[PDB]
Amino acid sequence: VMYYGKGDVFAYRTYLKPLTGVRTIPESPFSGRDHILFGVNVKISVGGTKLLTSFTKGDNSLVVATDSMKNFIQKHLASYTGTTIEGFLEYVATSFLKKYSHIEKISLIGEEIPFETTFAVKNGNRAASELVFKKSRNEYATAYLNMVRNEDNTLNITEQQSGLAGLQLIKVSGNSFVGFIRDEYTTLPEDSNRPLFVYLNIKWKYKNTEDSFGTNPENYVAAEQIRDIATSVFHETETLSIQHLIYLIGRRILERFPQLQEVYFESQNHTWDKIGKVYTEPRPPYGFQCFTVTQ
Amino acid sequence: VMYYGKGDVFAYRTYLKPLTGVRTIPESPFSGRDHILFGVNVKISVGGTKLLTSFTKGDNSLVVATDSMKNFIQKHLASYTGTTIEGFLEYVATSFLKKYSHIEKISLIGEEIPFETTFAVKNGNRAASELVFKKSRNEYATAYLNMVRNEDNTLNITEQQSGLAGLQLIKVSGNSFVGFIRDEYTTLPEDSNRPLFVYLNIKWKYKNTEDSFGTNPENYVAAEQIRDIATSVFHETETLSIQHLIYLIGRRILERFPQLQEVYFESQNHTWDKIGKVYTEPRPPYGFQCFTVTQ
Amino acid sequence: VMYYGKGDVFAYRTYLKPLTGVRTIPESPFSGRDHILFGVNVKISVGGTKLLTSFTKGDNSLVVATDSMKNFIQKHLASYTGTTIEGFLEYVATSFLKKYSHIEKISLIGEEIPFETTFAVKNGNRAASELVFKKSRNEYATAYLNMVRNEDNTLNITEQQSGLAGLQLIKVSGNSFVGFIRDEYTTLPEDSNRPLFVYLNIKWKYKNTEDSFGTNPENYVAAEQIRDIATSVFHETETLSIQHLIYLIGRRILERFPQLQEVYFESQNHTWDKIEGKVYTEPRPPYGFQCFTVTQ
Amino acid sequence: VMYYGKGDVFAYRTYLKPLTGVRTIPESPFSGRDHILFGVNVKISVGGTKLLTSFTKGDNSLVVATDSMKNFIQKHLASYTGTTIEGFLEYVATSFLKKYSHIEKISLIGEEIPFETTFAVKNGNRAASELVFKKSRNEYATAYLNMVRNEDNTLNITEQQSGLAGLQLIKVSGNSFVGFIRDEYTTLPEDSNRPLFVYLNIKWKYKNTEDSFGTNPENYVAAEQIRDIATSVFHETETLSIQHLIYLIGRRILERFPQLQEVYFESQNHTWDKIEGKVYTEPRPPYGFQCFTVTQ
Ligand SMILES: O=c1[nH]c(=O)c2nn[nH]c2[nH]1
Ligand SMILES: O=c1[nH]c(=O)c2nn[nH]c2[nH]1
Ligand SMILES: O=c1[nH]c(=O)c2nn[nH]c2[nH]1
Ligand SMILES: O=c1[nH]c(=O)c2nn[nH]c2[nH]1
Ligand SMILES: [Cl-]
Ligand SMILES: [Cl-]
Repeated sequence: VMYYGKGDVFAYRTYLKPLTGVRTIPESPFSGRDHILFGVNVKISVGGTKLLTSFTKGDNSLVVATDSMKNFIQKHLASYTGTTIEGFLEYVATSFLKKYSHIEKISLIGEEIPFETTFAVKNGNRAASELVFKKSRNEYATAYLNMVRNEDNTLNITEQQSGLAGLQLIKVSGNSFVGFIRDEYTTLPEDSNRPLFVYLNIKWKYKNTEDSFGTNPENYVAAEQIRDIATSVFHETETLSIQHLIYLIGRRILERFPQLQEVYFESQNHTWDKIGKVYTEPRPPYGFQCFTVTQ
Repeated sequence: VMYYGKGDVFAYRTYLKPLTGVRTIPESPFSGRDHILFGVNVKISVGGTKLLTSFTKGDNSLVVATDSMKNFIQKHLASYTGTTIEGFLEYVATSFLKKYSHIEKISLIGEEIPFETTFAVKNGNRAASELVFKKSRNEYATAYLNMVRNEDNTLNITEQQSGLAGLQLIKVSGNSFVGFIRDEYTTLPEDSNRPLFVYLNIKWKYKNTEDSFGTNPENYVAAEQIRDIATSVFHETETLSIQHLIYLIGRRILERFPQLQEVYFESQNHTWDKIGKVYTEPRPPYGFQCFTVTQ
Repeated sequence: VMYYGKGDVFAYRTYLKPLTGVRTIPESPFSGRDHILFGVNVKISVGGTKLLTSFTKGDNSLVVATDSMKNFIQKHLASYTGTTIEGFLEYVATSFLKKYSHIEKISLIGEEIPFETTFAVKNGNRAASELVFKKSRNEYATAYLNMVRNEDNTLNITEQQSGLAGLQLIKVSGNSFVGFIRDEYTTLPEDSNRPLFVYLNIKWKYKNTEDSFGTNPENYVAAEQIRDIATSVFHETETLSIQHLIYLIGRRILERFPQLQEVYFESQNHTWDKIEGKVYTEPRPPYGFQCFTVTQ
Repeated sequence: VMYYGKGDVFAYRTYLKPLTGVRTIPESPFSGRDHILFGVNVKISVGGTKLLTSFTKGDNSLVVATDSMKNFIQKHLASYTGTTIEGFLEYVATSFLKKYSHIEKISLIGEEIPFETTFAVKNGNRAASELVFKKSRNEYATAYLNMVRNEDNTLNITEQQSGLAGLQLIKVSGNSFVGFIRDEYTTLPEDSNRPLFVYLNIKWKYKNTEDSFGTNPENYVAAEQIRDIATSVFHETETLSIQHLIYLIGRRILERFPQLQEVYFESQNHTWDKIEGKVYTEPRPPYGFQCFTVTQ
């Protein structure tokens, strides 16, 4: 392994070009983003054989300072004319490889810093403020991109992946976990009606990477919509396990978004212990599942 | 100082009696709580001269186990027939002092564990789910109560305080900070248009402690409403400082809720550094303000 | 209430004057501090009735910017010629009130950012490095000070307290918790041999605030020595509860340090649940706690 | 992908067999582990094509409950008779695949929960306590193992890696960063004497996985020794960058431990900003990082 970079590059841009014309779906009201406030936390990693001597000899001749990568990212957010994190990452990746010809590969993560609307009384009635927003520490969209320079000097995206992270859902009834292996190590009672509490990270890949950029918004898959699919399917389903639930969420996502190639899940179980029904937090050990549905 | 207790007593109650009939205000749509899911994190502290020898002699004869206080709280959430955290704390405080006659004083904190509604498609249309909720790591209501046993053996609430914690608001324009002292220690530039980013903890006290309990919902002050007042006033105000803003929020709260005696603010400044306008996270040091408005 | 200030003012100073000349105790080998690296996190709060219109009218004429307070703290750490956080707080407080005559009161917290020594081989032997240090996220020393300006423009310290925070101690055996109330709310079993795990925050107050500054270091009480007393007493004691333990720790402290007026304890219970060798695991979140003062 | 498992399986064992008989190096006084208290946080992942219908049809017939995996881990810590996290992981992995024949692969992480010794006075002298320990939130040792079941029901380790995580080192002087690219994106000034502060995660892989278990302890590589090498090399070196430093640390490691095949580094830059004595303060959040492997 040989690479280096800069993490936690927070950047806040006001009045980015709004995202409009997004194809809606029955599970979600989402149609676009106003982009009055556009926050993203970026991580950049770059590699290339010519970086070797910066490690082996302490030769900094070919080192773009990691501090300079932060400048690069933040300046490019100022000049980005697109409408999505995915497109911003492509802009950064392309501009960076174009600028630094000794770099063979660049990997980017972009994590949304989400802000929610708030109420203000405008003259006489409540409405959404166009100035005051609430910082949310809940779920947030993500994006990932890897781009390489080929031997013929062309630039190629080798990997792209969008996601929703930090979604925490509890369904008070309509969940079971029964029929699992009962042997010498099994002390968990069967439960025909548990308040299943799951953390979800959902990530998707497009059949055609262009669709991720939002240029044709009709083909863009929004994390807001993925969220509302997850909650909708959770509501509709008499779950039989987390495994069972996330497969059904995945199938619905692929059905709603045929331009997607796959959906990947990282789930955790945080179901409370039962002790009017009252519950309490469990001990720290948490179950998890990881699973890919493909189109 | 001599007291002891139990903290992080999480308790989750389903289908608590709903809170209804709350007097509304122009800044907020709030009218009640469905209480399908009622989460609270409780801290209990108890004191009394008769506890001395548990410290000085290792005599546990008069020690209610802190583990038993957790049981006490969680069982009482199961039997609570009221509608607010404030009333739940009074129920716990009264029942505890009634049960343990060697305890002279009890202090309680109750912190809401908030859950937000989610979308589910019911047959054909999107609607709020009655089963699936989203755990929120954003702002949350709080409550505080101190109750003592008097020499004549009556029980008296000596202190009560409700609050909203963890509110994080950023207003992209319409804020200034100018005219402050410029001397040998001053390097901050004046700013006539900054994206003021403030954290708020807002706490209020009632003229009549009965109003906090929600028995007559007409007199109850909801944290949801305090929130929407704060965002509304933030929107309306060309702020001149955080100090200036929180005074104006306080005045509005007292005007809307004449049954309140005071409002107390704990604010922090997290305004981003400026570097299309792009900003970034500042260094760690944060300003703060603390201030009480009284009716 | 009315005050404002600045928090999380981290400041790292190199080559502060060493602390030496301290008085030893049986429980502790502590003999001083090198101060190659002296890290402190500072929080400052100021008050004064002349600040009212900064709230009520948005008038910043008498506002020291909280950004300026950060500059003030860090610049005074560069010029500080003493040897303790406690003395540093007094330096900042007195300088600040002298500088800003409309401020009537100032409160300061300083929390050590501790660093530990590391090994290095040089000139044929291994020894502690004078250059490379390890940042510790374990326990740390604390200091608190409040100072007011009187009507006649004199300044007075009105409260001072030192401390040790974040001490996390587990004793594997030699602890019991029995004989507590067993009623309808009791499911905890009696346990004659538990592996008591306590978090400890220990704070002390001096009879004479001057002893806190280090200027006559033989009268200073070091957080390192307080830690060592805590661990020794825990080892020595067949504990009957955390309450029992902390009273005993506080008595030894006031016995070892007759210049102290009182010691205050904030303890939390984080004892593991028991599940061949003995194995334990982390408990559910709810934690017991105790708060208790021992006085001379 | 398809797998499921259990994380944050904390487990604390008393009086595990001591680790002794290890081979020393100049950089480190490490000579073994007492194991009065042996804490580990374990994460387990399992896979197998026979798990598909648990996802696609909600059929739990072949689901080992993740709750049961936690029980499995903790019970095997009680019966484990070895001396390392690495050997413990192999014990759990082999037992689990033997128990559950439909599982084809298992991956395990174990992270040390470290505890430090404390002082206590007894029988007329002060010495380290055999009962009271201090929980450390600083660096800790790690271990990773993956094991698969072959078609013929044999089991094989397919990957093994040990490590040290959370090492936080600041060197106050004797570090430079100069000569990097200065273009339109460069605002960082050249600095010939900076107080380099690095976070280090160091992982190593053995030529022979058996050497990782402790069974012949003279061939074991201890995280404690790796730490000491890291700090020594940092002290010794006039660093020209973090990149420069970590390559040098990795070469010394592979020189000291010829039984290692490779060492891998994850470093982060957390160097303070400079603001009488020298004073520094915490930087803005963005942090540089490096990832690099040195091989024999
Ligand atoms: O949904 C679940 N899947 C599992 O594998 C499991 N194991 N314990 N509880 C569980 N719940
Ligand atoms: O609103 C503010 N109040 C203050 O006191 C201050 N100081 N720096 N920035 C500030 N902003
Ligand atoms: O030391 C203890 N004190 C207590 O009050 C207590 N309550 N439960 N366990 C306890 N342990
Ligand atoms: O050691 C360093 N390596 C780097 O790549 C770098 N970039 N900015 N500062 C740096 N320091
Ligand atoms: Cl001594
Ligand atoms: Cl040696």
